[PDB]
Amino acid sequence: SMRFLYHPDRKDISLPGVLYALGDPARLEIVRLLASKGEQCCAEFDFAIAKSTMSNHFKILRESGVVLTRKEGTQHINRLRREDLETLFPGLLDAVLRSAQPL
Amino acid sequence: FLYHPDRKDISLPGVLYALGDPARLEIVRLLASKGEQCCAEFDFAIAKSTMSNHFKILRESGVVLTRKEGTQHINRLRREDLETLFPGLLDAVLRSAQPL
Repeated sequence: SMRFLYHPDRKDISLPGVLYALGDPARLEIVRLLASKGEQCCAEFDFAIAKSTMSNHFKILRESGVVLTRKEGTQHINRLRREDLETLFPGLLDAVLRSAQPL
Repeated sequence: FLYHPDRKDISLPGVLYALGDPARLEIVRLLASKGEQCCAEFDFAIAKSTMSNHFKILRESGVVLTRKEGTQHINRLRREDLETLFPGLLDAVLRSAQPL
C-alpha cells in the first residue's frame, strides 16, 4: 500500500473533538509517544488493552484530527498532525504534553 | 460545597475529557471570562438531566466547584488547582475556544 487512512481536513477539526481525543490515559499516552518518538507502528503501543479498545482509540485519534495514519504494506503507521494542531490551536499540544505523566 | 475531588485525584485525562465536549467547554469558557456564575446562564438545547450530568462531569473531573446559595447553584472554575497541576493548560484551551 501507499496511502493515508481517512483523516479530516484542517477545516473540520474542532477544539472539543481534539480534547475528547486526548481525554483518555491511553490516547494521551499515544499522543505523548508520537510527539516524542515520531512515527510509530500501531503495534508499538502495548498497554494491556483489549485490541478492540486500542482500535477505537486510534480511530478516535484519527477522526478527531490528532493522528495521521498511513498504511504501507501490511502495517499501519501513526503520525501526530503537529502542524495542523499548531495552526488551529496554538500552544495546546505543548500545554497538554508538558502536563502529561509518562504512562 | 457540592461534591468535588481533592487536588490529588484530579488527572489530566479527566480534565481533558471534561473539556472535550462543546457544552462543557462552553460552560468553562463562560466561567473563565464572566467569573462565578450561578443560575441558567447555560441555556442550551439540552435535556435537563444531561446538562446536570455535564456539571457532574465538570465537578468530578476537578474543573468546576459548585456551591449552593439558596435555590441557586453557584459555579466557579477551579483555576487555582488547574494552574497548580497543569500550568498554561486553561489558557491554551480558552485561547482557541469559540462560542458555541
